[PDB]
Amino acid sequence: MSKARVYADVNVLRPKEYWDYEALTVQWGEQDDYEVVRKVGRGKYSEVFEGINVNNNEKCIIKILKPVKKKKIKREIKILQNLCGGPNIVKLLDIVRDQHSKTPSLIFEYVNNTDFKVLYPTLTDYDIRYYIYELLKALDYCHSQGIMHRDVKPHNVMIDHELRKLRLIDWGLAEFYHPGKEYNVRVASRYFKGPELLVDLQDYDYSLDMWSLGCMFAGMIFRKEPFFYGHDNHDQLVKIAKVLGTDGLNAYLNKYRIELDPQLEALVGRHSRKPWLKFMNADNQHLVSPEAIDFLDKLLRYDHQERLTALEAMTHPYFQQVRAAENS
Ligand SMILES: O=C1CCCCc2cnn3c(NC4CC4)nc(nc23)Nc2cccc(c2)N1
Repeated sequence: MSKARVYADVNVLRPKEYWDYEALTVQWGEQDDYEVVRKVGRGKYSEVFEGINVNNNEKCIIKILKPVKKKKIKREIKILQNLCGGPNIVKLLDIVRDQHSKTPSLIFEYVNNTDFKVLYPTLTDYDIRYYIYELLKALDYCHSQGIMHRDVKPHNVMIDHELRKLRLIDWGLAEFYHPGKEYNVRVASRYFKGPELLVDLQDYDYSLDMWSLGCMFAGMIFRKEPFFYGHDNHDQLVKIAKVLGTDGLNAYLNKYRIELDPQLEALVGRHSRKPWLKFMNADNQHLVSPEAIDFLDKLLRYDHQERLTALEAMTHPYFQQVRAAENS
């Protein structure tokens, strides 16, 4: 029986309307209010376009949804509404639908993002500390609001490097946290899935996002995108084991009385733990400070209960300069 070490009773103490997203009655706006300029992205659940609000002539992002169940769509919407206004949380501006097809679109604020594949390599030591701190503000906020993002990855972190503005986007996989509830482990993305998902531990919590965050952080400081380059879910777990070592994995599995599928156990095998410094090189040396390593190490732990919470992460000495600059 696992539960979150923080914010566990958030949804318990709030009115049922807050988390009972299926009781949501969607209020639709006018679909002609937003004109499509051009496609900018996509997902297996939608098509994303740069658009313009015909009212104020301001930019916006139009996320057109592919056939999706009523329940699933109400969840994303409710979550977006519950979080609207929080630190660095993407803003849902409108909700429209095509009358004939019933194709729904979610209208969001626009961010002049730069492909992380091109942006990250240019980020300075301080830039990394800065943006990660900004992302942390978003995570602690949603967690404090009883919500797990469940899909943290560079692709869901929009960044306008010029304005140094950051937004955590796409809450399509997010869920409300309820103590003891068993969730679907088919969430998050390849490379960023936490061990709990890879070993089928369903009663996970906000800590899942902290593993994803750690993967992101590791890729940034080590200049290796992605950090854990695995193919399928079994392989993804093996890639983690060859770094963190199988001892931690075994201890982890034992603590939660989890038994791996025979085939998987065979693939994982036996591996020793590889120090984080083994990943340092002339390409990333100017980023692998001991503080960076200490922070990373406290994020990438098999045991989700051992990981730093977002609140704790923000106070780590690694961010001391970012904070000092903010508290002034
Ligand atoms: O949930 C969403 C929509 C996010 C809207 C926020 C949002 C804000 N800017 N933005 C940008 N800016 C880039 C064009 C300059 N791209 C995407 N989303 C967004 N892309 C995108 C691509 C695939 C999926 C999603 C979003 N997912």
